[PDB]
Amino acid sequence: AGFTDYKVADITLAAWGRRELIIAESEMPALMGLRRKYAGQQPLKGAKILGCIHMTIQTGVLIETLVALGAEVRWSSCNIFSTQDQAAAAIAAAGIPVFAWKGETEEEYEWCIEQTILKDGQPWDANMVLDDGGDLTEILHKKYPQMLERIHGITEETTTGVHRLLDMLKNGTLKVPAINVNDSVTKSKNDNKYGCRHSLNDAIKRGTDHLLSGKQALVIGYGDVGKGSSQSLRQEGMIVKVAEVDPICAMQACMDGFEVVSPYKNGINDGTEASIDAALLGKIDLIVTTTGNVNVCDANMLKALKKRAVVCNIGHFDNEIDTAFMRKNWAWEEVKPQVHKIHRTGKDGFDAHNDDYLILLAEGRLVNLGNATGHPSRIMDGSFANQVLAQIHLFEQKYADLPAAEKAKRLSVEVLPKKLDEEVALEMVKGFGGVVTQLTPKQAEYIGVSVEGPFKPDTYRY
Amino acid sequence: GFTDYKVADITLAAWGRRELIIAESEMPALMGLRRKYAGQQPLKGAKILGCIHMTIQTGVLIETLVALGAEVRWSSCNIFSTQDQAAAAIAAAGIPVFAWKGETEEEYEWCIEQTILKDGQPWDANMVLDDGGDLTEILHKKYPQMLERIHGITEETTTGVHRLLDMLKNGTLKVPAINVNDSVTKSKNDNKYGCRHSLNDAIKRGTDHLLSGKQALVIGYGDVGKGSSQSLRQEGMIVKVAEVDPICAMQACMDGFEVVSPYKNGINDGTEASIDAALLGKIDLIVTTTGNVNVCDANMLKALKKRAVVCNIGHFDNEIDTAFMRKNWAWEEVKPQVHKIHRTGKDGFDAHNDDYLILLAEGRLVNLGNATGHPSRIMDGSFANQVLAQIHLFEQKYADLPAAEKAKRLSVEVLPKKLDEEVALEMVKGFGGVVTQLTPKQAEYIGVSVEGPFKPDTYRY
Amino acid sequence: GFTDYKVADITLAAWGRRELIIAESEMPALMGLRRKYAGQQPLKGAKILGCIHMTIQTGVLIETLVALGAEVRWSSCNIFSTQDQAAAAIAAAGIPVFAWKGETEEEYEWCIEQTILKDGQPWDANMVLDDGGDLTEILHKKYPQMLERIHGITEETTTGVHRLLDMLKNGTLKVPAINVNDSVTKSKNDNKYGCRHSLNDAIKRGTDHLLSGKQALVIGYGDVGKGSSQSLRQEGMIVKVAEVDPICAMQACMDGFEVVSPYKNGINDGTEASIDAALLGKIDLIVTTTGNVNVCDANMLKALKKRAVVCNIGHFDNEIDTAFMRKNWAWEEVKPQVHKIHRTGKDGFDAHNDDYLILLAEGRLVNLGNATGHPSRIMDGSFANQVLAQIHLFEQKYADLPAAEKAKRLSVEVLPKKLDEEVALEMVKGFGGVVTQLTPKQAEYIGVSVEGPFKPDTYRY
Amino acid sequence: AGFTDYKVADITLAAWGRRELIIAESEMPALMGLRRKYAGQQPLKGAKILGCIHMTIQTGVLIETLVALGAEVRWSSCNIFSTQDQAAAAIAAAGIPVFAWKGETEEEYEWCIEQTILKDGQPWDANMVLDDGGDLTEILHKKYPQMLERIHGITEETTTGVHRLLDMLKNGTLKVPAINVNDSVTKSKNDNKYGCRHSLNDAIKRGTDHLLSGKQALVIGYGDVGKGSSQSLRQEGMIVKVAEVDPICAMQACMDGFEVVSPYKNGINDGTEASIDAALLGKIDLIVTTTGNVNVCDANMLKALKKRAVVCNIGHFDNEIDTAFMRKNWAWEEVKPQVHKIHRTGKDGFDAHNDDYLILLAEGRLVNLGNATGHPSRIMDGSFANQVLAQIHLFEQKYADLPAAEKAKRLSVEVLPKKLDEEVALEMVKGFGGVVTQLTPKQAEYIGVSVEGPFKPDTYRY
Ligand SMILES: NC(=O)c1ccc[n+]([C@@H]2O[C@H](COP(=O)([O-])OP(=O)(O)OC[C@H]3O[C@@H](n4cnc5c(N)ncnc54)[C@H](O)[C@@H]3O)[C@@H](O)[C@H]2O)c1
Ligand SMILES: NC(=O)c1ccc[n+]([C@@H]2O[C@H](COP(=O)([O-])OP(=O)(O)OC[C@H]3O[C@@H](n4cnc5c(N)ncnc54)[C@H](O)[C@@H]3O)[C@@H](O)[C@H]2O)c1
Ligand SMILES: NC(=O)c1ccc[n+]([C@@H]2O[C@H](COP(=O)([O-])OP(=O)(O)OC[C@H]3O[C@@H](n4cnc5c(N)ncnc54)[C@H](O)[C@@H]3O)[C@@H](O)[C@H]2O)c1
Ligand SMILES: NC(=O)c1ccc[n+]([C@@H]2O[C@H](COP(=O)([O-])OP(=O)(O)OC[C@H]3O[C@@H](n4cnc5c(N)ncnc54)[C@H](O)[C@@H]3O)[C@@H](O)[C@H]2O)c1
Ligand SMILES: Nc1ncnc2[nH]cnc12
Ligand SMILES: Nc1ncnc2[nH]cnc12
Ligand SMILES: [K+]
Ligand SMILES: [K+]
Ligand SMILES: [K+]
Ligand SMILES: [K+]
Repeated sequence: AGFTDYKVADITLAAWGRRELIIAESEMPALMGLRRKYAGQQPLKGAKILGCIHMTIQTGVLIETLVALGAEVRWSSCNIFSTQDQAAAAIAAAGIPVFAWKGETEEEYEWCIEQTILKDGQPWDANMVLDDGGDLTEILHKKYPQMLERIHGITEETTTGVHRLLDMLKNGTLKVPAINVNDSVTKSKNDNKYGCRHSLNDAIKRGTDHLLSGKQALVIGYGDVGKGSSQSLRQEGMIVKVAEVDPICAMQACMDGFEVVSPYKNGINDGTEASIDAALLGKIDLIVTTTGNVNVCDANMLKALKKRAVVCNIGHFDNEIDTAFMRKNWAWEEVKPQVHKIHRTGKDGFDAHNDDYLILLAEGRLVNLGNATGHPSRIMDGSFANQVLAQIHLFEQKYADLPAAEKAKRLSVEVLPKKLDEEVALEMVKGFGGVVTQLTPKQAEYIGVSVEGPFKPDTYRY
Repeated sequence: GFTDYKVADITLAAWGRRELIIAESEMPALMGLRRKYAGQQPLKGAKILGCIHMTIQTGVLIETLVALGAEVRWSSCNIFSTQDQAAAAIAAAGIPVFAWKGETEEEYEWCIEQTILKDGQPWDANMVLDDGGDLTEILHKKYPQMLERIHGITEETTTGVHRLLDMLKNGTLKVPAINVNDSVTKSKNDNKYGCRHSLNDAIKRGTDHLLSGKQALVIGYGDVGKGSSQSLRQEGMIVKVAEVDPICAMQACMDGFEVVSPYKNGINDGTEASIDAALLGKIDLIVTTTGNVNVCDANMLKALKKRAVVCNIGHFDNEIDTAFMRKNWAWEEVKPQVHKIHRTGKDGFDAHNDDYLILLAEGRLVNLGNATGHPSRIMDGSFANQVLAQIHLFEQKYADLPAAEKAKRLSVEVLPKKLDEEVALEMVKGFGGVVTQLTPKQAEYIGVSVEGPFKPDTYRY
Repeated sequence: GFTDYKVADITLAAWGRRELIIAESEMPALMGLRRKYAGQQPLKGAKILGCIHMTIQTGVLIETLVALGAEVRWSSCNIFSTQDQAAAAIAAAGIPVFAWKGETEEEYEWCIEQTILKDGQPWDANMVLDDGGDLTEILHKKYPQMLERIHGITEETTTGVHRLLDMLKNGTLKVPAINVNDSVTKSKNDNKYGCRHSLNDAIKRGTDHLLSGKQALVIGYGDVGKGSSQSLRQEGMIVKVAEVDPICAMQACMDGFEVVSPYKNGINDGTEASIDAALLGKIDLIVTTTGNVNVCDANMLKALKKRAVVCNIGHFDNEIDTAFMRKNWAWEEVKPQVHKIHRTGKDGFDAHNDDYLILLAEGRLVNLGNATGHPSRIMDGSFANQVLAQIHLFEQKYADLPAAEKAKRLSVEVLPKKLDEEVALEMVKGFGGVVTQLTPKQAEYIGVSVEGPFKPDTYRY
Repeated sequence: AGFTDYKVADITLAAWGRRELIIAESEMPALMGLRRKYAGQQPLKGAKILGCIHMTIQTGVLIETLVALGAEVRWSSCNIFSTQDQAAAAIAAAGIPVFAWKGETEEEYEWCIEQTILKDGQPWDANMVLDDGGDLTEILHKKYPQMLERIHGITEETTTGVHRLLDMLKNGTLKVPAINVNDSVTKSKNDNKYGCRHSLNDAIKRGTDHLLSGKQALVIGYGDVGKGSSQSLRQEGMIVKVAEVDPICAMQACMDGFEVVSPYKNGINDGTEASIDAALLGKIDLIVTTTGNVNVCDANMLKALKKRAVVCNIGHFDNEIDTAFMRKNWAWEEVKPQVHKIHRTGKDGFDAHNDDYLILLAEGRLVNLGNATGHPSRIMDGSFANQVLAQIHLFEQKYADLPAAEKAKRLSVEVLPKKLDEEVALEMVKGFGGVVTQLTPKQAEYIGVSVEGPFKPDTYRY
């Protein structure tokens, strides 16, 4: 009834959005179980959550779970290209403040985050933070420190965001306790790997409709994202090569059946054209960055690529690829939104029939969300169940109400306990129809565990 | 006139040496350590009791320890795992070894006894290398005095580590130990990729069965279960996975496996009634990978599809209720380590009976029992970790510390990540892989040294 | 001012031409044909009625036929397969095209008639390019006189080749045809690898469902069933395969699939009691690939697990008994070409009902309906064969022969192996593959020319 | 006892052989189905079959199906290394003439074939021939042409053997009709492909116990054996490159996710050291030949292979590899039977620790049979049910008794009808517990087939 506290691309997409949310709910049994077990207890009664994460249909089920458990929220997306407009619209239509649309400008992105922080032109009395990448965390610490005084914690979604949180902690600049949601196994070894397995080839097909089978790929990185990216491409029949700086991850790539190569002769990146292994890069049809590092597909690499190669990044930020070099030197031709040919013939214009171009997806931004719809609902079930648990926990601990001395002892970056990790997994497994075996008392004795778990020591790597 | 050994057949030594020479080219991390430290002789003074599968790969581990100055006395940690030509080759070089493929339990206990006793008295051992904890166990139970001279234990495998931790918890562990299993260049290399290579290998050698198109059930989805499922799936088996750990079960689903229990609703009540007879009646092959007890029990064995293959790839045979099969069913030996278990009864059997199971390696570790275990280039990582672990604890000299300092170091520890990385680098180079070096700006960006380590200790890979 | 066409949106031409220029770089066999033949204008005088999915790939084919001298009038062979930016680009180049995504059945037949009729009279067509046999059928039945001027038909797909042979068998085929489907660079490329690429693509775009860990049932294991099963298995689906052909079933077993039937003992007696309700109740996704009628029937649909996805990738939508569902169940459009079918009845539905199926593309070709069909680099094979077949038959001038000579020329044939190999060579070079040339001695050894053909006509690849 | 008409390695191996035959019977339901359906009618009564094919456990079941149908046989192996000594022994212990053992010499090999052809010094009154590779066919036509007057047919198992029959037919030198067993679908596209998938990596593991994952393989040829060989290595995690002279098979390898390469620069094999791709071959850890052609792993390739590469051939004849060159120039070190280190440092002796060697399996003979046991029972079931049906047909046609005018009409090389092919596959499928669906009349009518089949036109490629 006269709700206006939102900004989306097209409110008339709400019904489409509601139809997809009702479907996603059937794909997210851990989340919906959290709704059922906790709705009547309202464990988030009083929570006022600032949320900054891809405004997908999946995020929308996360949002309505938080709201169903009593929280108020104000929401923005953490990438300019990751929002699904029908999901944004549906969340707005439900009366939840949201500021998000696919294809924002950098200025619009920053404006959207401020709309969650500011209500009626002043700071919202927020007390919780949910983040994916650290951008909202950053603007709170740098621009609105007084707001953190009233905030109980941050539940942080992804690898890069966690890295920034730990840097602040080691520098004494983190102001509130955080939960590392990324490092739950039902997140990092679910979302980060299998999710990219599902969505990377999906995004490339939608952007280019390129045949992948029999073509040559180079994946930069073999962490969780690189593992699943490599799989996404190999299961399509690509000849996949992997680069790494970490010899352990490189060992895994070898054992998984990949050839480990470096873009630089002898792996030495001295900044010269001559250090590029030009013979290797001239063979590559597709390069994907997965590192969370800076400039791992650099300007010389881009100069050396096979004509018409595809270039994309599935790490969290776009600075994995020297796209700025490309804007400075090469003419860009939009094929369609989030697909650009970059003509290496020069800056001022281009020949429509030039064969010396590259195809860049989503302008170097996260490609699975930029050119497709990111991870599927049933994978995001695990990540977003971890989020809800982390919110309940930090909100219950009321860090913001401690004396300065208790705050000091209490400031930390923690992970969810294994028992909760295990319980999230059980619901995911049940979602597939899987049937977990129950230990007998003698067996639980024999391996020194409780029949209900945990089943592994905290040191276990899975 | 060297006689301080017992093997099946010394004339196999030349064959074993030829195979040892090949393995050294397949093991760059291990050989790199042999070359790096031979000059220092960092194990000079060490007297290592070793108990681990006497394979060609173990032979390269053994000669490395010796090249770094150690004395050793060796046995196998399993009655079926020895490669007789590896055993022979070692003995022929004057290294005390007591091992043959096909031992009895009584012979197995004697072989360990021979490493412990020298000329009828306890050898002045000061180090232990163990796979599974059997040698750790006999020392603590029958020769506790010897542990006063021992500086530590380097334990190879999951089951062994678990056993060390239980002693630690209970206050019964007498010397410190390194958990070699949990290096990433071991657990996520040996335990997974090793079983991927060697499980289907062993099934083919024992039965020469086609695997494609048939139904498998793998009990467990830890590192050995993940690897074992892949061994079968890549051959075209339709693989189902059983697990008690929901996180591991979640991985199995995501990896494209159906997760099932042998019991209805996953609840074992010890009766035939709780068996999923319909599930088990369709299973062509069952593989135990758990390190737990009785995970292929008697009722399961009664319900299995006629002519199913039964085997275990965890450390100990009690994963399968073979005792029950020995009590009630007649065993027909096909060839060594391959038995038909005729479910028609105890006294005798019909040569053409169709109601049998096939048991590989009488339920012992099947990859070692029916083939040669892991390939040299995988063991390379495990055994380089072992050497580094031996060098560490030998240099600590725990047995010479005063009590209060002993109390500080009485623990089960893992190798530092820097070392784990260094082993991995040598392995990657073995494949011709090329690792990229970080630039100074890039290393500053992700907060690591250009030289590593590259991940926090929490990282799971 | 060119007005002889009808498309969804002519202002999409520029986007279509960008995608056409990209797709030319993905189609070396086809663009090679422009180069070898555009100087000789072998299709000069050709007037081709073309009816095939109006995609970016069809656009490149279309423009290649024109570059070699042909006039064309074009429609699509499916109501949902058109890409509108392609139709727009072709229109804007001055080529008669009648096609948009989401036509009705009435509009579909209208669109075909606008190719046949020009200024309200029969076009003076002399060639046919068809995919599925719909254009062919309307000529023989409604405009038989136009065939007296037509030299031949080049038919794209398995279903249409079957219809042609039905006519050749009955003596009702009026002009000769090339069976383009049965080129190896077509059937074993397009039918198989095209569906591998494009089936999971279309399901992702339709539903965004995770496929890993879910249960699929693929009906059929011909070339489309092979590709589709791989499309799902490589995503981590647990795939079951149904077949009526024991040879194709044997391949599915050997490929690592469990072969099952929707019916007990495989006997479809038309009753609910014949349905394997346990199997169907576990299936998360069902895919029809047979080219047969009603292989996903009403009782299977009643028995499917709640929220199962239902789709067909065979040429014609009668593979699925959608008429049953239209008669008995309420349909909720999720978005275009995605429908929840609420099995609670016909009189409306509950928005939060859980007993529904999801139908893609209303049972029409799902890869073209919910994505974009095969990728350019695969269609390259198919469409090089099409172009070559057009030259073959046009240079043959069958319509100018006397009846007694027509009789001897009236057939359904495939391209000679040599052309098949030439297309394949160009496809291989597109990947950067390097074919090895035989030595004269080697060629003599195996009994072939150094230039090929390399296999006897009986060879199955 | 009393019966002495055989020569095997060790007769005491008979009991172990019998045990493996009994197992194999349960793995071969088509063969044992044939045995049950026809033992009563005795369709092979009076047949006298010269058999020449790898004396494995699988061949033993085949031999005993024929005997069970009324035939007498006299048997040798078609390869010097392929016999299973316990199978040979079990067969001779059953009272069946067999002349076969693992590790024959060339002189001994032809002696064994001769011992099947002669009984008591005079030619045996044979009247049927079962061959694998055409060697038996070749000795009969060259050296005992009179015996062919009494012989009703040849049933030929393999591609090389079929090629040789067609060339004799074209030349007018083939004296009796033949059935091409290789080209049943339940043979070619089962045995030739899936058989090698099972048995290639099997043989390499038994010979060397080498890790295959992460290493570089080069497969020469991508026919049925090539397709199966490549899959055998790739499923182990090898990085596999494929070479081919047929562009259609090369197109399949690309789409199958393989890089297609040639050992020669630009594919051009002109016999020069300069034509070799030294860079490529210096990266190859394993080369497998699958072609049925001659010298496809030649001297210069052997010179250029990466130190310690493994070299093996899975084609029928060992001349795919230039082993004669290696015998002439390099020193062979036997690791164990059928495993040789070939020291490229010279011919006269070697350094025991030389690093510059190749590993040659089975001395270049069929590696799956030389170093392991060839195909598994359940695959050979398809090949060998075809063989039995083929024998029944040609023995019943009584070609050798027909008038000359009818001989000329029936002198051909034929394949089995598709209906029998389908019936073989049905038994196979059933052996896996697969359930084949029955068409309804309406459906049968709609695709124009009978409900009983055949279900495909003869042009169908599967
Ligand atoms: N798009 C998505 O849906 C999604 C999902 C999860 C995470 N992510 C993001 O992806 C990135 C990687 O995440 P992760 O979980 O895989 O982290 P990770 O630490 O597990 O792996 C990144 C890897 O990159 C390697 N690397 C770093 N610099 C390199 C260089 N110069 N060359 C080659 N390799 C190099 C590191 O050794 C490391 O193994 C992060 O930005 C994370 O936030 C994206
Ligand atoms: N054969 C070999 O070469 C080899 C190599 C390494 C380790 N191992 C042995 O294999 C065993 C497993 O080792 P791991 O490293 O995989 O250990 P792990 O802890 O990683 O895996 C064991 C798994 O079994 C599961 N499990 C336990 N009881 C179960 C039950 N009743 N039903 C189903 N699943 C059950 C656990 O949840 C766990 O995931 C140990 O005995 C280990 O020492 C053998
Ligand atoms: N969508 C696409 O892009 C595309 C591409 C090529 C062909 N097609 C179409 O797909 C269909 C199949 O083509 P194909 O080349 O694979 O034909 P095919 O003859 O190779 O295979 C069809 C298979 O279905 C099996 N089958 C028939 N009735 C069955 C039943 N009731 N139950 C189970 N299995 C049954 C047959 O035994 C046969 O093996 C045809 O309509 C063809 O025109 C579609
Ligand atoms: N070891 C086994 O168990 C087994 C089983 C079946 C057949 N075979 C034998 O293996 C061989 C191959 O049989 P197949 O059925 O695959 O035959 P095939 O005709 O289908 O395949 C052989 C392939 O080799 C290719 N080729 C020829 N010369 C080449 C060259 N110089 N470089 C690269 N590729 C080249 C051909 O193009 C062809 O595709 C024959 O000798 C056959 O009898 C062995
Ligand atoms: N679909 C999705 N929704 C939210 N965050 C995501 N991160 C990756 N995929 C995502
Ligand atoms: N096991 C086997 N027996 C007979 N012939 C074969 N050809 C390939 N493998 C074989
Ligand atoms: K999604
Ligand atoms: K080994
Ligand atoms: K397309
Ligand atoms: K065999």
